[PDB]
Amino acid sequence: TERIRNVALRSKVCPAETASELIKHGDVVGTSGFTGAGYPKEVPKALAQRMEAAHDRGEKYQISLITGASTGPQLDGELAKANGVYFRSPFNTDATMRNRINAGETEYFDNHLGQVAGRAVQGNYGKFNIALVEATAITEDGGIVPTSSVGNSQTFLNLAEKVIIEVNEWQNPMLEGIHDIWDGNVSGVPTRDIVPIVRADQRVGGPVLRVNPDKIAAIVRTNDRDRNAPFAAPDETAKAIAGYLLDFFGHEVKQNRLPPSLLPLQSGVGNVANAVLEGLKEGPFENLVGYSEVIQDGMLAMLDSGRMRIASASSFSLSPEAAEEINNRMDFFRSKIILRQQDVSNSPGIIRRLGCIAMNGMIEADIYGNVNSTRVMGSKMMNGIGGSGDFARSSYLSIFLSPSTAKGGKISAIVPMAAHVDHIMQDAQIFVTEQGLADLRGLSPVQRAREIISKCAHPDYRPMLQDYFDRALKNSFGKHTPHLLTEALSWHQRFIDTGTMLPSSLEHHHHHH
Amino acid sequence: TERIRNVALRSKVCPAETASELIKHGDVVGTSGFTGAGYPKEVPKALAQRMEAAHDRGEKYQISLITGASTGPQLDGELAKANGVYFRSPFNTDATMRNRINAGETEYFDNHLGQVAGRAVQGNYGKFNIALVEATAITEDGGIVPTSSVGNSQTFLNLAEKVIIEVNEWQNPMLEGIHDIWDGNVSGVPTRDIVPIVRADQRVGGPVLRVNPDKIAAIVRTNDRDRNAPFAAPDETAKAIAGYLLDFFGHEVKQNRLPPSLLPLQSGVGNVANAVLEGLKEGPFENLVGYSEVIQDGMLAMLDSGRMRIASASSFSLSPEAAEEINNRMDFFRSKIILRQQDVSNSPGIIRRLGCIAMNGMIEADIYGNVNSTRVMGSKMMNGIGGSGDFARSSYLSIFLSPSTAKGGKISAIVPMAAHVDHIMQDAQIFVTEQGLADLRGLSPVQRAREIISKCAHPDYRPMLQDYFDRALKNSFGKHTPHLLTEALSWHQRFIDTGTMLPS
Ligand SMILES: [Cl-]
Ligand SMILES: [Cl-]
Ligand SMILES: [Cl-]
Ligand SMILES: [Cl-]
Repeated sequence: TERIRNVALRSKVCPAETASELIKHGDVVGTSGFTGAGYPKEVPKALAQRMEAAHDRGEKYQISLITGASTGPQLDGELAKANGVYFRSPFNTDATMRNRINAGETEYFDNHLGQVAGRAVQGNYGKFNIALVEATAITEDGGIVPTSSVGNSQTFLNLAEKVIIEVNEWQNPMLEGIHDIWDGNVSGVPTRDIVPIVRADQRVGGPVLRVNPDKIAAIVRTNDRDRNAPFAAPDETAKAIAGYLLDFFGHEVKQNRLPPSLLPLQSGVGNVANAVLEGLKEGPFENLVGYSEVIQDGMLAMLDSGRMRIASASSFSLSPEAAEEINNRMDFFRSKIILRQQDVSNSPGIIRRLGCIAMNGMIEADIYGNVNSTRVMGSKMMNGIGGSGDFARSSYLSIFLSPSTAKGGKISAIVPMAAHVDHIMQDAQIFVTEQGLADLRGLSPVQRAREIISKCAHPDYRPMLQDYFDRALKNSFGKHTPHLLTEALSWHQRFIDTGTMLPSSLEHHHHHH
Repeated sequence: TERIRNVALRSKVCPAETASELIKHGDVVGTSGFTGAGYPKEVPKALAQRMEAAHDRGEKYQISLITGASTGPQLDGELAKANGVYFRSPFNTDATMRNRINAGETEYFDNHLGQVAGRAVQGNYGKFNIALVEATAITEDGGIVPTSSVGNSQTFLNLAEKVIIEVNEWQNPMLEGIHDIWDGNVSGVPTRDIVPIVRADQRVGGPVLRVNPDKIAAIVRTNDRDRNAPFAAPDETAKAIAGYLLDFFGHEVKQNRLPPSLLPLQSGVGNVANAVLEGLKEGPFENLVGYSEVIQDGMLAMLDSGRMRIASASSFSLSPEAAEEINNRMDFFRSKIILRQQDVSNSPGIIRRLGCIAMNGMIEADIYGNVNSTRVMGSKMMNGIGGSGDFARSSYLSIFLSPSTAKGGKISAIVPMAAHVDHIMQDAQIFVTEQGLADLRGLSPVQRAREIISKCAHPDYRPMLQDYFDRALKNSFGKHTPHLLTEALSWHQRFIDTGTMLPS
């Protein structure tokens, strides 16, 4: 059946190559795309080819690329291969784009996801020349039905001088109705509207993105798949982490500090999250609710069983198998899922009101429970802060989960001092590794260190951590948050120099004695 | 006139010593008090005396002390002298207590001020045994009229098993009516209520704290003074900082990025804030609105001149001179000021909705614009994060302001790497020192560094910072946020070793 139900707009249909010509060197381009879902695909591929051709002739051709969050090979990948992006925000997971960022070839700033729309409207990224948005369909009155994510698309459509729509027949038609797009002032000029969400299953808007049809310069018919990353199977480390967390939830319930239905749940993606979702499926809890950035594989089963009653997100983050499950049963799942603008899914006011439980990953934390989510050795970007700050700070409970080591034991995830900080002590209450769980509620920094070192640190590193702390307590400038500035970042430099944080027995180390 | 207007509650009046005996070793005690205003005074003194005697006899006697924010010598001071506090939260500025904290003798955690109530209700500090709250009066129906701050007092009254009220005759009776206490669920069990505030001047509650009178175990008649802010005027450094900020506001308005009346304003206390407020009083922006934590001298002056229409806060921080002024004209100022619960003044949902402009101080920032608000050399507590994070992250514009150096030039306020981080890059858009203003909007870390180093750093330190950055760009593990880990914290260590960040 016809996906473009507004007859007039059919006249704007053209090839991807032609559409890409609308995008000029220097342009600021806002696109759909969040957790590898719903980003434009064919126009960026064509743009990349033309960029490379220009470069080969000594002609400059680069854009500023602002997204919802991560995209995929067709967008971040192709443009990065072409060296076609001078600035990128707010969140990337493509390896080639990451390499451009870490080489300084692409300037990058990872804004809190829930804040991106507001900062865009304030003009922080400049004037938007293009909005490039993937659609499932265009309605009779010209509404744009998003695909597998909402992200920042409404904001980009509002701001952009010209609009290009990719109508993707790969995307299931029955996605129409799953989205909730509000015309309220969430990220516009103050005073903003109250975002009146008081339950995770509440709809406040309608099913379509709105745009003046006169701004639509091109529509491209496509048929291409999202990036449905392979299911990250939980390993025994992930299962141990989930076990400690689930035991903790169980205890909170028995102490009446959580209801038996817990509270609305947010989790980052990865095998730890997968392990947690598997544990919840088998746990004693009931009537669970998701209020998160993403819909993950493990939710589909819980929505199917009835263990989870509703899941709110801005995007899908599904494996190929889960994507197939939801496509064959979209009629059912559409009734169980709400996809929102990311400035709503990640709204601090709503997150706090609902009392979300935030569960996020990390690169490392220091002994005082400051968390690095982004910068390896302090300087090399991984993905970005994403919505981890939106959720950590606003949550009823902020939980960080990670293996206690990385790189086959050569890195400790618990260090004397984080090489970069994304989440301060005040934004992290519970830490979980395969070694155990640290409950830091109501503790001073020194008390936090005692819990993190004892419960979370790996046996290969705990004595080294204890030694640093003990000597810091004796010698630190102040004793409120003891540090030895001469060696605080020395484990990181040891890794840089030698490829491991484990000390050689060929030199003196205080913990060896 | 009689301050205890509920006739029956008069029967609960007793001496401070007797009231202090209600407080036991190990107790969690929640008190009034914020920015040196409205904390209990006489019961803590009596408690401290008894604690010292107990200790001398070999008896343990310590409490957990949870407040709104800072208190004064009668509370933090006396209890610290007595070594009587095992845990303290969320914000202290008393020197004796600070010394206890920095010696490891009192455990301390500086929670975001707007979150303290919610964390207390969740049980993070444990069961509240006592609420000790200063009052201006008790009304005929048993309402508790707060004094010079609201803070967390309503939450502590809700939570505590037993309540002690200090009714202080020193406090102006005309304070009654200035407070706005909401009966809704801001910091209680989820799902919380929507707070219907959509304008800074909107009152949504009543003038009194509510408490079950059966929980009132003692009422103590007191007569003692709050602390005052300094009178001292801002110097040329603070004035230069204010100048850059005011010029910035002007340009924003001209570019239609701010309304002619700006947006609701928040500022921390200090010389720089005073300079900004003084600048605003004689400035071109009319019909200003304050939505802040505190009412300070300059804030008062603008309400007077009409340049500011209304000021919302949780507390007062006034010089003796300004206190005299407001106390002589309370009827007027009462109509211009709203004192709210700190979980409302500091609510991120409200702050973002209103689009506040946040203006905060700092100990230091690094070249990438991460800000340390709290910990000198990374380990020695100054005051605490306070509400700076509540506001910085939620604000329409987050601005940080500071002299570019301290200790007669021996410390640089701009460093290669902050020794402790309270505000991440994402939470700081604008930096101002007496050297100039760095606008970091839309910039990558390397771009941020160029601006901070060139605009904000003192000339004595700028070449050193540029040298660090240039060498980091060449030799850093990654180039997205270049660092040299061997020397990132070396300026701090140099200060520790030699008393200055300047090389020999
Ligand atoms: Cl809201
Ligand atoms: Cl806490
Ligand atoms: Cl609200
Ligand atoms: Cl920005």
